[PDB]
Amino acid sequence: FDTNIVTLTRFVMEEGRKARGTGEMTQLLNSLCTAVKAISTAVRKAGIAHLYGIAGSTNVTGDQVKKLDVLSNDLVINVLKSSFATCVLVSEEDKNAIIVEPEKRGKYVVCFDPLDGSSNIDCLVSIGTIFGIYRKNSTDEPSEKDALQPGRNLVAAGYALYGSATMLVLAMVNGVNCFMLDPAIGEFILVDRDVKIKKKGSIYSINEGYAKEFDPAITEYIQRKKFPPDNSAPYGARYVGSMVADVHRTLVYGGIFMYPANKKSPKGKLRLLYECNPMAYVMEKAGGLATTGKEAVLDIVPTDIHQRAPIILGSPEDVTELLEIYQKHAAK
Amino acid sequence: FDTNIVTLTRFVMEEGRKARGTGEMTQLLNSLCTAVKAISTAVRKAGIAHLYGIAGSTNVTGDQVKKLDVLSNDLVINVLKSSFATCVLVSEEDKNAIIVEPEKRGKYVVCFDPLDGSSNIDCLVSIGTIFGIYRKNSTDEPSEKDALQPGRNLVAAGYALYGSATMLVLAMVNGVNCFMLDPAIGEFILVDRDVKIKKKGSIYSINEGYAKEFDPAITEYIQRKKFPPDNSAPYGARYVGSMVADVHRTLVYGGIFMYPANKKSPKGKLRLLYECNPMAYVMEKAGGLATTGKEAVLDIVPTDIHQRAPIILGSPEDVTELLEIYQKHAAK
Amino acid sequence: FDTNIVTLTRFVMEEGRKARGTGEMTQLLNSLCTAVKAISTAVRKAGIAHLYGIAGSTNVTGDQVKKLDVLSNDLVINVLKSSFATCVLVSEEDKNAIIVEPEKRGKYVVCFDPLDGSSNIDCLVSIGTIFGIYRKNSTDEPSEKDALQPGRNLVAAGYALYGSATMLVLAMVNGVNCFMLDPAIGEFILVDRDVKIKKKGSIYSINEGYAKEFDPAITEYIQRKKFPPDNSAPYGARYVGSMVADVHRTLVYGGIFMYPANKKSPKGKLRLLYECNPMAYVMEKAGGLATTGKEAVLDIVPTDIHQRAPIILGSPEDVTELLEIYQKHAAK
Amino acid sequence: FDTNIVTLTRFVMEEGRKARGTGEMTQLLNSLCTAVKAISTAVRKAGIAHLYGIAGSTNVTGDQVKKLDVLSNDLVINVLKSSFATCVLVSEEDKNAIIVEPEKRGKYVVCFDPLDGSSNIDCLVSIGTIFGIYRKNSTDEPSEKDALQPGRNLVAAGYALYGSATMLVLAMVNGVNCFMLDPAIGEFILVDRDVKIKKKGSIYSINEGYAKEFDPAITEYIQRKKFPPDNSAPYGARYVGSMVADVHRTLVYGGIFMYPANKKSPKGKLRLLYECNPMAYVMEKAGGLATTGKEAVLDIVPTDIHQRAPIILGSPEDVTELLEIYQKHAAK
Ligand SMILES: O=P(O)(O)OC[C@H]1O[C@@](O)(CO)[C@@H](O)[C@@H]1O
Ligand SMILES: O=P(O)(O)OC[C@H]1O[C@@](O)(CO)[C@@H](O)[C@@H]1O
Ligand SMILES: O=P(O)(O)OC[C@H]1O[C@@](O)(CO)[C@@H](O)[C@@H]1O
Ligand SMILES: O=P(O)(O)OC[C@H]1O[C@@](O)(CO)[C@@H](O)[C@@H]1O
Ligand SMILES: O=P(O)(O)OC[C@H]1O[C@](O)(CO)[C@@H](O)[C@@H]1O
Ligand SMILES: O=P(O)(O)OC[C@H]1O[C@](O)(CO)[C@@H](O)[C@@H]1O
Ligand SMILES: O=P(O)(O)OC[C@H]1O[C@](O)(CO)[C@@H](O)[C@@H]1O
Ligand SMILES: O=P(O)(O)OC[C@H]1O[C@](O)(CO)[C@@H](O)[C@@H]1O
Ligand SMILES: [Zn+2]
Ligand SMILES: [Zn+2]
Ligand SMILES: [Zn+2]
Ligand SMILES: [Zn+2]
Ligand SMILES: [Zn+2]
Ligand SMILES: [Zn+2]
Ligand SMILES: [Zn+2]
Ligand SMILES: [Zn+2]
Ligand SMILES: [Zn+2]
Ligand SMILES: [Zn+2]
Ligand SMILES: [Zn+2]
Ligand SMILES: [Zn+2]
Repeated sequence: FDTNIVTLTRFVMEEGRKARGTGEMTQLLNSLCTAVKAISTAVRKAGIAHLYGIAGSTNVTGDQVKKLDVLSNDLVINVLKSSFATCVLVSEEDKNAIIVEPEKRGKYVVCFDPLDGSSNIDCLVSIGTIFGIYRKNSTDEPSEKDALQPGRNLVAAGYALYGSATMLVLAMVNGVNCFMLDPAIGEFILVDRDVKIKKKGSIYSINEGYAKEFDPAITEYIQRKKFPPDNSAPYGARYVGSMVADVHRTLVYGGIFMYPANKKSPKGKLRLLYECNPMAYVMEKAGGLATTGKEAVLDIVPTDIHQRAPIILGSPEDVTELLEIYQKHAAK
Repeated sequence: FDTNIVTLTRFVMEEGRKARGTGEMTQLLNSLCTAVKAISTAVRKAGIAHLYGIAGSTNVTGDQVKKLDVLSNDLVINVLKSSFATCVLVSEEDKNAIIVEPEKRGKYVVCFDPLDGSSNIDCLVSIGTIFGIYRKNSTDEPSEKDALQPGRNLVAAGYALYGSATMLVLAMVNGVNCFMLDPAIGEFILVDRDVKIKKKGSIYSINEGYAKEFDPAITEYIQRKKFPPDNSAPYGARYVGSMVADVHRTLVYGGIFMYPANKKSPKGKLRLLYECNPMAYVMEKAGGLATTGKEAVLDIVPTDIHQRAPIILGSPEDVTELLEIYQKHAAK
Repeated sequence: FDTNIVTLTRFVMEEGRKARGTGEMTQLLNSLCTAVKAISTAVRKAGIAHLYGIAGSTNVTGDQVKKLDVLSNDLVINVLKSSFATCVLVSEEDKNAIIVEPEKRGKYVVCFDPLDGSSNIDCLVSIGTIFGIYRKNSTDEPSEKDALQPGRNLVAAGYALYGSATMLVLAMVNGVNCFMLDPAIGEFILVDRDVKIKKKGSIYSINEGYAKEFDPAITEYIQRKKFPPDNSAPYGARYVGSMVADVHRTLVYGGIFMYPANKKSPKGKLRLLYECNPMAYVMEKAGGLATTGKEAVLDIVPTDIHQRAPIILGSPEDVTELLEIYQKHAAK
Repeated sequence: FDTNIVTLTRFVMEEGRKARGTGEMTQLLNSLCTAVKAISTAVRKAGIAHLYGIAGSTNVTGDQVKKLDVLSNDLVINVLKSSFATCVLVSEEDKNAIIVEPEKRGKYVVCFDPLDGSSNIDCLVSIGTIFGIYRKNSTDEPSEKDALQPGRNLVAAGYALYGSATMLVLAMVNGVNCFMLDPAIGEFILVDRDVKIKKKGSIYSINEGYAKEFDPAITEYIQRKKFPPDNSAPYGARYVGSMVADVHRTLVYGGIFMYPANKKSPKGKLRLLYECNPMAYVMEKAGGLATTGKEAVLDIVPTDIHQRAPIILGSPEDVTELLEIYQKHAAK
């Protein structure tokens, strides 16, 4: 049997032992883990519980809200508040930032996507929860501005993946580690230490249904993945449709994931605060790259908690190849 | 609480009540359900249990065997034998058919894929188990020939999907029904009755990495999905990479799934006995279509338990559109 | 991993293979197993689900009904009906016998106690479900009379024990076997084969709070267990308070369990149909004995589906010792 | 669904919010909760996992060690060390105190019984885990002496009960609260707030098999419980055999539990450090009493980490009644 179980709690406590912190990061992550287990359990039996379907509302980004978006959002909001580790919260499901009541205030600002992969819920395909954590910079009263920090300022970011197994991928200043949920004891156990992405992959991931709207650079790159100029084997294609799933595969298999800007969407579709930045952080800590095609995602200074951003991430050699193409097409 | 739980066992027993059978179909399905729950539990904690990785072997179709292929295969083989409902078994993982020992012989022939979606195991993307059940036709001693029946002879077929939730999709002569696994009591509960696929979808699913090998018909169809000649909205793209996941989404969302024959693979990649036929059966019972591009999958008389077959399935209007293109290109 | 799991279903199917039955016993037990798992799951989280407390009613035997009695009763009634294996049902919670509607009729009569150990529910002490199964003897329309058979006519009996682990103890014509519920896959797995009770134990079990009402024989026996006339070590005492728990310990540890008739209760407290008979059957098949103090429990021909009966059971040498005392005191 | 789950972690963090502690008590309890869930899961499937049986050793108190004692002991020892909240550990299973290595040292001393109720493991009757927590008093290097504190110095104590449901009963300076384990998400949820024991119960709990060794006071009290001098109804008897189970029932139902000193055991059987003191603390915080028959358990200054102590606890009026009897018999 276990007897010496290596949990996310222990792992996090241990590494930050000689950094003598306040300890609230641990409180924060422990809290998030509780909500993640609750979301997982609900998702695992969503049909029997009648949790599929719309809630009857639309969020600021214009998505039709689902029952599971509400359940997961409430779950995350409640546990984060109770953690005594947060002050400002940003969620895809909330029009404005949520200022934590004075009595339960902590030093962290948490941006999160309660349930990523909306279109894949009803078909039982992988979905998840994405988060990014910042330290409140200002001395002012906590406000929405505290969430308007560039991703390079993240102190922690990651995601929960409700796939064939539930995984919690956590990135911090020194690296990325994967923790898998043990359903029997409800604990996230370390399974992959210091994850590093391949320098070059052999899988490209993008929705080719938008081919008519793709810019010449994306068009050229895809054509190149199918018809290699050097006659190497063409890349395989994979597109689950849920950002969390496609990014996770990219992380452990290598390759590239793309949700670029197209002729109808100047800033792409994915949201910078709770989708792009967290994944960008994970990628960089794994030795990968994350760009919009013209600048590093983590360097963007946001002006809107719900603003969108194009994103191309994954193996450094793959991303760089596409950046070279963008630059080749760069028109003044 | 439940109190009146509608299980797969009850559901199956009830419908076939006034058909006064021997009752072994129920025994068969009950047995398969046990193995499916065992596979699901293992998959849900594969990382912690060290179940990821190769087993150190290659099957007849040339796939590198994984630890989970072995575990799932053994699990399925053992429960089916113990069911007293089978005589001949065909598995992707076994070179030859397995003849059930006389003492435990039943009247059914079961073709199955213990674990579908090999490439997606390590990245936690949806995987599953596929099966097709036939009644032994001959009076001869049970043999591999008993598995060489055309899919139109199936009396039952379906699949287990280990996705965000575990689902058991079962098709029989009168229709398709979905049952979701309730982790707490280990029972498959009815969640979707008499499932019917949309006449026309808006999602196409195929690995576009093989574009250089696609025949002109597949090439034309894809181009048509991206650039509609009538200026309707282009179809969205989705390709999880695991047959079971892509087919399931096709079933409940509508649209089309393709794994065609290409310039390097005359008969495509997917196996007819335990991949193509079962899914083809499910599709037809849901009012969908399943073709190779030139003939109906279910009408193919197999000559090899491991033979391959091209497959195009899903919404009738989508499949028909592609068939028209194939016929347009048909060269004598 | 498992791969060759030995379930109650398989075990039952296998032993009765060369007895060529209709197969409905298996259907019956499979059904009962589903309800047992549902009861277990509910019990395991009764506090969180607010399932503790009275329902607001009294049964024929005068017990105050609990929410869990209702939940478990409904669960058992529903699954048994759906099994197509029963015709008459007797439950501690139903005033009169339940005649199964014609369409779902089977040949079995099932007497059951949906939830045994009422006083121990709120304190989280072991509780269970007890059942006894008879074959309908008559040719008449099914009626309450069909349940009025002496326990020696049982073809199957046993109990579910919701203790530190959930166990299903099943006795049939050839012996007793224990099956433990595997929470992960929701299957009862064989753990103890052909259980036999010790010829003589060293534990006596009875509620000594009724000492003022005990007959001289019970009084003498207890005194003898505390002050052995031969100076052997006195028996240890154990009285959980739930029949199922005390009887189970008696079965695997040996010894004796008593709920005798006292000065205020001529027929004791425990009910013959769904408490005494099933346990008496289990005991005898394990090589134990079960008496009222004057006659064998299994030989009593009941006149009331809810009648009570004194019961003394366990190790043959222990029971016989007490019977000798009863006979020593026997007054004409 | 949940969405606002009230866990032991949250509950503990919240109450001690305005006490501005180091926060290690929370770390300690969180750690203990992980081990408790692991023990529970193992216990729930002990038979299938082959965890029943002896380990092949004897502890200082002379008990034959069981496989589950080892598993639970290792589990508790490992999590407590990893908590960074302890310095000295005392376990029924370890001859000497365990001094936590400098690097993982915390300010707490934890006395614990990894698995209580040894005799009841094989029969599936309720078992548990008992603990008592002290703050290191001295300034010296941590040593076994740090565990030799009187129970009145406890800052926290409680127990895990692996019964029909798993409960974590926690007592601290201001009171007792019960938390039930939710198997689905592996979280202890608050179910009973500020538990208080009845002033007078109607159940007595003791092993009457030792009647030949009982002192006159215990003898008189028992006789009085069976034959009330005022003709009130006699108390009911209950004796599960596992301290944790009997004490828990005493707490929520009221009444009295006894494991007195007898003619052959001057100090009774139960151990003061990890059995008597913790339960005594829980009882007092619930408004109950706990005595040896001559002095308060919590006032005893231990001289041996494994010393034994008689114990009588429960409803104040019941305990006081017995104390009066002891005093009536008090011989100089
Ligand atoms: O304990 P505190 O004060 O919350 O902060 C410490 C944390 O900072 C980091 O998130 C920085 O990446 C971790 O290294 C560490 O757990
Ligand atoms: O009970 P038997 O004899 O195994 O066969 C009956 C079965 O045939 C079918 O599979 C035909 O599609 C079901 O309708 C039914 O459960
Ligand atoms: O399959 P049927 O017809 O229901 O009856 C067979 C059963 O009878 C018994 O219950 C007799 O004790 C079992 O031996 C056996 O499973
Ligand atoms: O957080 P620290 O420093 O470990 O100590 C605080 C704790 O002391 C107590 O255990 C005292 O009973 C709790 O009130 C509280 O959680
Ligand atoms: O259907 P599309 O446009 O390809 O969008 C897929 C994206 O939608 C999202 O669900 C966000 O709305 C992401 O998880 C995912 O990558
Ligand atoms: O990588 P490819 O060639 O697109 O193959 C995907 C197919 O491989 C399989 O795993 C079969 O080997 C199917 O589940 C799936 O549809
Ligand atoms: O409290 P008493 O009278 O000892 O009764 C205990 C008996 O009560 C029952 O709950 C039946 O009502 C049995 O499970 C148990 O053996
Ligand atoms: O068998 P006995 O002597 O009554 O002992 C019971 C006691 O034994 C213990 O298991 C301790 O060894 C306690 O849990 C329990 O109360
Ligand atoms: Zn959305
Ligand atoms: Zn998202
Ligand atoms: Zn979202
Ligand atoms: Zn394969
Ligand atoms: Zn496959
Ligand atoms: Zn396969
Ligand atoms: Zn009752
Ligand atoms: Zn009962
Ligand atoms: Zn009852
Ligand atoms: Zn012990
Ligand atoms: Zn103990
Ligand atoms: Zn112990």
